[PDB]
Amino acid sequence: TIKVFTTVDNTNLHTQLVDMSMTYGQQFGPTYLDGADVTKIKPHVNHEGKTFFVLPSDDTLRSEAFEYYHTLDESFLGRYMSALNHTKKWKFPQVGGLTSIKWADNNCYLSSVLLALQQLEVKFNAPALQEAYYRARAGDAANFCALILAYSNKTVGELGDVRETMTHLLQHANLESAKRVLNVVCKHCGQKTTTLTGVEAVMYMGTLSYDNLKTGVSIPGRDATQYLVQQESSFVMMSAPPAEYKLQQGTFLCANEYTGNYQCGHYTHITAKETLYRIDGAHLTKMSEYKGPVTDVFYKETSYTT
Repeated sequence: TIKVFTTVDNTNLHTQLVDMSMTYGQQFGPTYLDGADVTKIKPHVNHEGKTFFVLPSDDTLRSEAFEYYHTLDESFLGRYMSALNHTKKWKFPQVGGLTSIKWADNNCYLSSVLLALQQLEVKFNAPALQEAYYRARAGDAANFCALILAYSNKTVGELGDVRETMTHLLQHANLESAKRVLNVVCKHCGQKTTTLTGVEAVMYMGTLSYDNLKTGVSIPGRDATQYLVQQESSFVMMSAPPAEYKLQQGTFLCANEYTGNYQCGHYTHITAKETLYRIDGAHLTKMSEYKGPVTDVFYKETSYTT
């Protein structure tokens, strides 16, 4: 018999003295060693002292997994481990001063997600994401990418949408202080006011222009427009179907270009430092001008009132 450690939250290590006659599955249920499914393998002698990931089998483990991941999906833990076995073989090079992801398994949309996050003043509620994000910013992003796939209920190799991915992640970001309030104008609504809090206070679908939200957008049974009267957030994400759109330095924080069609496309990240950057995985292109099909644009924000 050997002494190992089981854990669900990478934080609390539960000492376990394991019988060498039963498999790991017999003793804790499905078990993992650095991503490897060790459920149906007898414990080797050199496995002593190592730590293994297990699913919550009791209520203390269920408490630790909930406080660490802020989820109750038990398939979450399973899917997280399954994704990790792939993402720890991805490459995370520094591109444009930021951590990118080398092309693999249709990861382009995930790369655009990771690049924009590194430039937004945002931090997560769930300790799992916040701790994995701190390592992602340092180039060790395998755990963070696997968590994103797990939180989004996506698998390695699946084509993705950047906006949908951000909406799932920002559910665990501290947007408690984010508030957006709009004045809707119809000819018989009086002065009607719409207030958004949370993920919907910093996200919008319809146009890539933050100025158009301040200028006035239309809303879908009769004619009605809507303009922003107050914004309180560290950033705003403007989204729209892929439209040809020019990006000017100093007028935006970052953006995603989407080439291709509705069925199959290619995401590409765009930023600006001394000049405009085009970050496509491990690839980088510098440019004085950009004009192309953009789906999401990020803007720096602090306080805005009309």
